[PDB]
Amino acid sequence: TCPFYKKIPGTGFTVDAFQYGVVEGCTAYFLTHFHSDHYAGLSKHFTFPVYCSEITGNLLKNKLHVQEQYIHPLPLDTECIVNGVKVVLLDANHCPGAVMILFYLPNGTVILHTGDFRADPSMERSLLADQKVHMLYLDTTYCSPEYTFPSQQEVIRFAINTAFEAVTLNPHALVVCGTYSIGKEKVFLAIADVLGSKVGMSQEKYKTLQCLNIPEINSLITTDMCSSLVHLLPMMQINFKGLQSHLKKCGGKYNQILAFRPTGWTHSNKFTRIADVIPQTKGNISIYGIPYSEHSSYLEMKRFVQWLKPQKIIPTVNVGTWKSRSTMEKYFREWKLEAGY
Ligand SMILES: CCc1ccc(C(=O)NCc2cnn(C)c2)s1
Ligand code: NI
Repeated sequence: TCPFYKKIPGTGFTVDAFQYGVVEGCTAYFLTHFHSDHYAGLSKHFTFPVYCSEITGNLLKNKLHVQEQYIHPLPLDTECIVNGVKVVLLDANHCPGAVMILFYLPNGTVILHTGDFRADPSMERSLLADQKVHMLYLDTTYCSPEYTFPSQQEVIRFAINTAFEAVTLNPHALVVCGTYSIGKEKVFLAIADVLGSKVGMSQEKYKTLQCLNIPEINSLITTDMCSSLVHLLPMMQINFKGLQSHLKKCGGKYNQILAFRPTGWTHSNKFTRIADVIPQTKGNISIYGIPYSEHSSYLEMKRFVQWLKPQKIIPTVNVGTWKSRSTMEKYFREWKLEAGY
């Protein structure tokens, strides 16, 4: 059963609704981005039209093996007609190929679905500035004031400086970065750049990165592990056991590992500043957890919503508990009363 918050009223459209079988009345299935909770249910045997970005479409074709005839890529920032309804895709500032969708209903209603997003003031000068939005389907992942984290720029600065210092002190140190999905590519690309190395990785991850339209990508990544001093591994292997085991496989080339685990928010953020972050260490292995977020902080979310002034908000995350729903509704009312809409 498809839940109400994945349906677009007055249309034959659903958003990120691939795990409910054939949805009654659905003429087009939109996919905001290539993350498993959102594409859950898509496969090579899917036979309905899928609307998405060019990058998302590359991944559907190459990773999930969806047939080309059912993939409908749309350009960003461009008015398009889909089954008689005007739509626009906007960059979501999430992972590569992630979009927000503007729907212009035949009756005059305007709906924005953010997908997953990290709100930014640059969105206030997109095609959103042009008109009123009546309903907002909002990524509420971190909709509570305790959720603070630094900018992506500050986090990258910390990681670059940390890696460069360690490897300059010890040329036989290896840097390892964890991953379990697309997104957060800047972490490992920025580190490899400062160290004058390509990033080494599995054939499967290399394949995924080749779908993302990153400029000069052939210059930045490789499957030849031996030529590389920045390696990518599955997030599950970023622990003392997993990393000891990996060091053994490198054949006495290295005698130290420095590893990074990009997480979302962690309770550590309430106490410590990014400058003061320290690793967990065991012998010749150190592990840094760094708060690189691709979702809005509470303050970023509040600013976007108070700017947009929607008439109704429909949360799409943390909808499963009454306590969550009650908390989110209280903040929406606070924001409205403070700003005056
Ligand atoms: C509470 C959230 C809303 C959903 C749609 C709204 C709206 O007013 N749309 C324009 C419009 C005017 N007349 N008709 C029929 C639609 S308000
Ligand atoms: Ni996501």
